Amino acid sequence: ETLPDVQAGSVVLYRKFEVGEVITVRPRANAFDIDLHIKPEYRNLLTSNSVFWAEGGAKVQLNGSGLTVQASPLSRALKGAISFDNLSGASASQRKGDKRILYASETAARAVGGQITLHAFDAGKLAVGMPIRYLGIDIGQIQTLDLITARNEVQAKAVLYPEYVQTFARGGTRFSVVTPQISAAGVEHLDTILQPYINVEPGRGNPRRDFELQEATITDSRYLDGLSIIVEAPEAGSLGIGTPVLFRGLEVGTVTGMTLGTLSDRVMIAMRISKRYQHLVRNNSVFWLASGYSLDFGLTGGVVKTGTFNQFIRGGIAFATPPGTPLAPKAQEGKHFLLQESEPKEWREWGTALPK
Amino acid sequence: ETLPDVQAGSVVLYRKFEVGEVITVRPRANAFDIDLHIKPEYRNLLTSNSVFWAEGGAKVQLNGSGLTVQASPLSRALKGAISFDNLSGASASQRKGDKRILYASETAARAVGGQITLHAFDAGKLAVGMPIRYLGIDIGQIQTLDLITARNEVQAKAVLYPEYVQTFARGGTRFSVVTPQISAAGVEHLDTILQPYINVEPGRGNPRRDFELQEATITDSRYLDGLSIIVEAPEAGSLGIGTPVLFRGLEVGTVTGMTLGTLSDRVMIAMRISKRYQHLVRNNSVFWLASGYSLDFGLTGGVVKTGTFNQFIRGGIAFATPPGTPLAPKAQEGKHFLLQESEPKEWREWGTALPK
Repeated sequence: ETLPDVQAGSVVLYRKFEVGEVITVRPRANAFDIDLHIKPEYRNLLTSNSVFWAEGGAKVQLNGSGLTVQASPLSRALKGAISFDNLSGASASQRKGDKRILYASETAARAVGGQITLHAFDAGKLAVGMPIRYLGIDIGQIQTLDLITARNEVQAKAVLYPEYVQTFARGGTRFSVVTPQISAAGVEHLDTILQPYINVEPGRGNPRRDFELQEATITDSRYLDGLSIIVEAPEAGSLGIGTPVLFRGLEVGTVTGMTLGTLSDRVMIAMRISKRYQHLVRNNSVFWLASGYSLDFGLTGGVVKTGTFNQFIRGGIAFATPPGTPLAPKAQEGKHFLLQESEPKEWREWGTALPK
Repeated sequence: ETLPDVQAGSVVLYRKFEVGEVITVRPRANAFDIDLHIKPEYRNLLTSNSVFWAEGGAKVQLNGSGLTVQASPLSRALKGAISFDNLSGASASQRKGDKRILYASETAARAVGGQITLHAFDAGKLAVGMPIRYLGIDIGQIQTLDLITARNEVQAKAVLYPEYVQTFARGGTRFSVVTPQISAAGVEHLDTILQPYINVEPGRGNPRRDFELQEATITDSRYLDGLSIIVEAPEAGSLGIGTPVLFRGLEVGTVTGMTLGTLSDRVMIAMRISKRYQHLVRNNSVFWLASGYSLDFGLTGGVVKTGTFNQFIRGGIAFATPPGTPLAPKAQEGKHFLLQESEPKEWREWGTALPK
């Protein structure tokens, strides 16, 4: 479409190496038509599964301390060169269209694989080429942004790399941008100042390939494997996605999502517990809201407790098991509990033996 | 008017490609008169709907890590080149004036379409070329700033791109700049340090094409579709534009705007509720102000509640429905409520069944 590369005479690069030549371009109102020369001993090195991308001029990277000027053929200093490479799923890009298309960047040429669609309410955080990362490892890429004024949403069409398209895009998959959070409590992400991405949490179900972009998503997958109990509450309060679930002050679980009931009288809370602490949850385990700072008072004297709480940052649900000489069976995968509106007075003196 | 491009001999660019030549300029006290050569096989590539823009010298971009020097004809290294392109609505720019005008930048040449006018009280945040963005997608552009000392206001004349001029500019449309907000509560926008823009919320009505620039505007359009009830209060308090409206602690609506009554005894609050939670609002639904931190005290002992509230950030109006064995009908599009001055004591024990 628009490349400042060359009129004629730049070099065809392959894995950043100079073999080939661009011999003819012609401008058009929409898109160039570009003719390349490669050597006859050399035509085996490209096949159907090959993508082409172009760059122009001296690209001085700023990465860390280095400022690397392009050790370039003087062709590229005057007229920007074109690179190419073979890859796995480049056949589907050639099945559409009459011939190959010369992409404007390296990462735009890598965008092959299964193509999903995100329905975001706001594209203020999105960009073309913004990576989709699972556990910090890049699995996908946004390749376009479209505004629809009829349905008030931005449809971002993304691709997933061919290894991950079967494992993801299964429905119940959460997509969310990660924004830098700089507060008085502390900085959470600071790379996302300069390079934002999309965190993704997989799901299990039918291959929908039609998604919406959420607000928050659990970062670590260490709580993905264990049971997913549902906890009923009269109100939400300070509960949110990512709020820790605690046993005796240690973090054993997190709140995955929050929604109302099927009849709107209670807010049910979806939380997951780790595999190591999966056995702590019993059929009789009272839950209560340990949120924020609770300080006491008396008529003859008062004492307070302040503990720089993560509960003050995100109000954590705590639990314990009442003592019984027969132990109740383990809680099932889907089990409904209700909160105690106050902390039980005697759970510090319970000491209920939960083995293994 | 003022371009450092060339005396004679730079190249005419088309989609960043070198076909053509600038053969004659003459200086004048106001504006240059520039004569261009293009090839006779090539004159089909430009028509009436064509805009011209010029740039001068090596433009090293700083975007991210890259510092791309212009892979340029050595003409441009000495004498800056001129580019052009065809587009949709360039006819109206040629209907005015005797001939085409050579713009000083690429984005200034793209400023075509319907021309609105903003009446801002302060141009400290505005600039020429500042984009107007709906849902983060660019729809418009400011092209000039004028100070009037008679009417104490700055008239900024903006353009809207021809796809969006019919959907916007309909009256009841909110324009607002978005400024970076860096506080102890957290950072809200940080791109707008370096690149500010104007958020826009559309409206429905007559094509006014005469606007004023507001202070705050709802960012997301996820609350644009549902009903818009009006809620009456004795005072404003901590209520503002963007304050969430909550059902059982989950956010179901936002306050759109605030104004006084037709006779000044009460402040009425315009709020919109989502489509999913539209059915929760009934004809008997008490509203109360859940703003900030309310802690209790007693003669024999006191207990406090602190919950890192967004209500402390923006004081959210909460609601619930009293129980009745017949359910009242749904609230209409325009319905007037009044706040309860205190929280009802028994809404936690209500549990009013609201189906679907």
